[PDB]
Amino acid sequence: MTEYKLVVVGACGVGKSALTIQLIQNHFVDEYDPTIEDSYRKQVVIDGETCLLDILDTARDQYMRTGEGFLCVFAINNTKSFEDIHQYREQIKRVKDSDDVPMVLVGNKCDLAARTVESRQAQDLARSYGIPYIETSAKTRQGVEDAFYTLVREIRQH
Ligand SMILES: *CCC(=O)N1CCN(c2nc(=O)n(-c3c(C)ccnc3C(C)C)c3nc(-c4c(O)cccc4F)c(F)cc23)[C@@H](C)C1
Ligand SMILES: Nc1nc2c(ncn2[C@@H]2O[C@H](COP(=O)(O)OP(=O)(O)O)[C@@H](O)[C@H]2O)c(=O)[nH]1
Ligand SMILES: [Mg+2]
Repeated sequence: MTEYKLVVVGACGVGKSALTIQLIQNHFVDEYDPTIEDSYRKQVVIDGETCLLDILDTARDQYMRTGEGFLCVFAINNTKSFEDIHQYREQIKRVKDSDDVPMVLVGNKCDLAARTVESRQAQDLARSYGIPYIETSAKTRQGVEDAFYTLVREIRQH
C-alpha cells in the first residue's frame, strides 16, 4: 500500500483547513483555528490502488522537503488570494529547485455568489504553470475529492 505526501498551501482564509476536513470527515467546518498547522492521514483507494494520504494543512520544513505534491489554494471570492498564488508557487520552486513539481491549482468557495476571480482567469494561470485547475467547495464537497485525487494522479506522472 502506497503513501502520498501532500501539502496544502495558500493565503489565510481560503479554505485550506475546511478542504482538508471535508476530505477526511465529510463535514464542513464553519470556523477552524487559523493557527493550527498539522498533518492528517486518510486511507483511500484511487484507481484500484490502496493509498495512505499524508496531508499537511499549512497555517513544516520536513514536509516541504519530502512533500510530493502541492495544492495551491485560493478562494474565488478573494482576488488577493488568487494574486498571492504566484508567491506560493515561487516558494515551492525554491524549496524543490524545480518548476516541475506536482501541483494542482484549487479555486475554493465555489458555492458563493458573485465570484471575483473568473474560472477563465484561473485556467489561464494554471496553463501558464502547466498544471490542472479544479474548482471546489469545502461547504458542499463539490470537487474536493477531484482536487486531492487529481494531485495524486499528477504525482504519478512524475
Ligand atoms: C490564516 C493563516 C494561514 O493560513 N497562513 C498560511 C501560512 N502562511 C504563510 N505565510 C507566508 O508569508 N509564507 C511565505 C514565506 C514564509 C516566505 C515567502 N513567501 C511567503 C508567502 C507570501 C508565499 C508562507 N510560505 C509557505 C511556504 C514555504 O515557506 C515554503 C514552501 C511552500 C510554502 F507554501 C507556507 F506554507 C505558508 C506561508 C500565513 C499566511 C498563515
Ligand atoms: N462558503 C464557503 N465557505 C468556506 C469554504 N471553505 C472555507 N470556508 C470558510 O472560510 C473561512 C476560512 O476557512 P479556513 O479553512 O479556516 O481557511 P484557511 O485559513 O485556509 O485554513 C471559514 O469561515 C470557512 O468556514 C467554502 O468552500 N465555501
Ligand atoms: Mg487553516
